[PDB]
Amino acid sequence: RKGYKVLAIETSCDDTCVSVLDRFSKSAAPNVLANLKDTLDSIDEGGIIPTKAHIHHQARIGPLTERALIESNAREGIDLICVTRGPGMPGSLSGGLDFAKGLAVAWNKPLIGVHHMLGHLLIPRMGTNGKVPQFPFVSLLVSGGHTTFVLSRAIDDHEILCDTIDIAVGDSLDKCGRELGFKGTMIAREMEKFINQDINDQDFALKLEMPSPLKNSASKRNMLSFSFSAFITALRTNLTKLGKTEIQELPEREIRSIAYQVQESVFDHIINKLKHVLKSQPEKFKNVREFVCSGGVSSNQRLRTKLETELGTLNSTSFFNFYYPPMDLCSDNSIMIGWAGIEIWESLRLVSDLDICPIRQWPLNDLLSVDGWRTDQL
Amino acid sequence: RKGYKVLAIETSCDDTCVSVLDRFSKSAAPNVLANLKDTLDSIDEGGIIPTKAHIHHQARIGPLTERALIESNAREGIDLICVTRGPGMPGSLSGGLDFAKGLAVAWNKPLIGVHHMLGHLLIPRMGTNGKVPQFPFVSLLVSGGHTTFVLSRAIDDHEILCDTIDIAVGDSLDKCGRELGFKGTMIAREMEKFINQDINDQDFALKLEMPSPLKNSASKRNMLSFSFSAFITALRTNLTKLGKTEIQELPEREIRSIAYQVQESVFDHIINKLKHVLKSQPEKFKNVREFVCSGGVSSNQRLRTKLETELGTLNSTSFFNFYYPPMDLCSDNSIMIGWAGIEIWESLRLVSDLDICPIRQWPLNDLLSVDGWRTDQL
RNA sequence: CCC
Ligand SMILES: Nc1ncnc2c1ncn2[C@@H]1O[C@H](COP(=O)(O)OP(=O)(O)OP(=O)(O)O)[C@@H](O)[C@H]1O
Ligand SMILES: Nc1ncnc2c1ncn2[C@@H]1O[C@H](COP(=O)(O)O)[C@@H](O)[C@H]1O
Ligand SMILES: Nc1ncnc2c1ncn2[C@@H]1O[C@H](COP(=O)(O)O)[C@@H](O)[C@H]1O
Ligand SMILES: [Zn+2]
Ligand SMILES: [Zn+2]
Repeated sequence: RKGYKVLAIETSCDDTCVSVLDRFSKSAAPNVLANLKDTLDSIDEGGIIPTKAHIHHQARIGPLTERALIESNAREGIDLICVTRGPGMPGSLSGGLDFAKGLAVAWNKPLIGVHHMLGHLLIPRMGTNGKVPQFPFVSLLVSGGHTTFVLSRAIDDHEILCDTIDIAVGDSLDKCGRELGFKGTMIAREMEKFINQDINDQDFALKLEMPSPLKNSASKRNMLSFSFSAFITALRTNLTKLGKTEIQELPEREIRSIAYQVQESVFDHIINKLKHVLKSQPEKFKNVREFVCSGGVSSNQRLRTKLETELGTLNSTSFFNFYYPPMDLCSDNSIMIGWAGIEIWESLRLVSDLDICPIRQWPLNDLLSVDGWRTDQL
Repeated sequence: RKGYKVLAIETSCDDTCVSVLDRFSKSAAPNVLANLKDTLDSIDEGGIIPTKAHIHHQARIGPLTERALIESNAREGIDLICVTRGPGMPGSLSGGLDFAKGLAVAWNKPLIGVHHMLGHLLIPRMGTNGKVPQFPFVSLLVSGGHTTFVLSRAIDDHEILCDTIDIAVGDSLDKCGRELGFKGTMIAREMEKFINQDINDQDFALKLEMPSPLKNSASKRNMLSFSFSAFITALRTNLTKLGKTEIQELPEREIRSIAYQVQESVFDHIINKLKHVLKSQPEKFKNVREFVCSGGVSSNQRLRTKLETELGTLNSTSFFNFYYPPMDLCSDNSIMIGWAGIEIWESLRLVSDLDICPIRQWPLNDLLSVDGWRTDQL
């Protein structure tokens, strides 16, 4: 008696995700037997057929777990089912959840309904079986669909510090990018490359005016907040001063200058609120030597540099160990959910009840405040 | 020789229903091992306030099927999953459907996504194992949720002859009962007793002015139609003309006397259109020698006999042998789903693909049009 | 609010 396998389902987002983990030693990272992600945008490019997310998951979760089980050769083998319970569109959630319930009942095996974000949080620990980073740590999630700063004290205890009020970073970046006629799968990945290439070049006379909501450095309300929806409007009007119309016949020298400044400012804003948080509550961060930057936009170098430079020498004699997962794990996927559930199962010895329905809005601090949880055995 | 068991799921109504069937022999009727129904009420008024039916289904399917699998003694025994694909609310539907698919992937067994009404039509064939009634036959579906007349030429070939354009006879005999001073599970069944207990003792001088959906003249739907939502009103307008709440404090002789007439005038309307359709389309019925009347309200004895007598009018295109299934089969349940699945699997050698999604509104004629179906090896 |  040693080793268990885990079937993990993620459906909070646009992409249906299924994975299988062989948790062969409680001493070692699990091995990934199967990792399937069938996206809403992957049936569109070579598709021109636009589907609705809850229907996408409904249609793809069956064949996907079927494929996964075959690839993994593990149908008669799963021990735990983990599944994203919230937060998200409760249609898209019920897709995965009600299905995951099917597996569990059919197999007579435990189900864990997991916090989407706890996945993002806990993923950079899978690599080392939860030795790095050790709690407490802080984690900046920066995806197309979240932008949040989170102190994590224990597995059963997490506090959101700073959080967006409008859209997420990647969204607004992608949006700015698309207004400059980028089209790609990841619009802002493309726009970094663009800036990267011809640096000592771009019209240094172009100095557009972008904001960075520093009011929280004066009129402080109730919680601290990121905010990105202001950027695309600020771009448009700066265009509407100097050639919005020129959209097209600007040089492949200038367009690469609107880019770097749009990026710089929006990364300035994050750094601004990050600064304003650590400054104001040194007590909480006293005890933490590690900083995670997971999510999509983790993989930006300009950001990574700013983070390492403009923070990790401001908390006095407590540099930060920055850890950046592979964006192999940073995008939504069902692996994080699997890992997160191994951590719950092992460390709390909790599972979910079969009556758990989805949770539209699920504050991370309410992780175990909600019903569903029961102790496993002892 | 070999037999097989079926797990069948019905999640289209308000009630969460699951069944296991032993299809032990292809020359016998199958037996039921397990049949449960978690009615929406039992987790509302005795819990908190009124709960949405999709969350009901989501909350109850899993515990419910676990139990049924325990009772049936067959968690490892199921060879086929039958579940209601449509028609209804896609949130309700998809609770059971997404779940059902989970069972199917985990046990690696076929799924059949079943049409609710196919359920009701076929169920009388269950007991005789497909011999009685023989195709063609017509069926009259009179539940709290349907009032519909149907010709059935083959498993895969059903044609709706007349259908309600508003509420169903049940919903209508219920509100009428509610207004006469009744409550309960079957508000209208009760109304039957009140007049039954003392069939003679009723003020034979209380004649009431109820209508019969006044449209034998001014309407251009290509198709014949029932309607009931007038009767509640007619009754009210009438109870004005000769004493409001009098009902509540009238003799045994009067509460009944009007109830008999309301119950008459509704059945009258039903026999009326039933007659229209038998008259309009004579040779549609050429070889029909069987009339099934099923659904909640089919248990009523004035109906049963109005049917028997008033389409013995002049026995013409056919002389009908009536069949009235029990109420434990007529009211929504998962057994009829399971049976429909048997029929489909065995006769048509068909199953559903795991990509099947709900269908909100599913024409019975389109039973096999829609996507999903796939041949075993006919 | 809600499939
Ligand atoms: N006005 C409408 N426009 C588009 N779809 C509609 C409309 N009214 C009803 N629908 C139907 O309802 C569903 C779409 O709406 P719904 O909000 O339930 O889906 P969604 O946008 O993907 O949300 P969620 O993912 O949270 O369930 C589909 O099943 C669709 O057929
Ligand atoms: N180098 C990069 N610069 C800017 N955005 C990026 C980069 N790499 C990835 N992204 C963004 O990452 C997001 C992916 O979100 P998710 O799939 O949730 O990680 C997309 O919106 C991308 O535009
Ligand atoms: N003996 C009866 N006479 C008239 N209506 C009935 C009788 N029994 C049950 N019903 C009705 O059955 C309906 C519910 O539909 P069903 O889904 O078939 O149970 C309710 O409207 C009841 O009032
Ligand atoms: Zn995410
Ligand atoms: Zn029904």
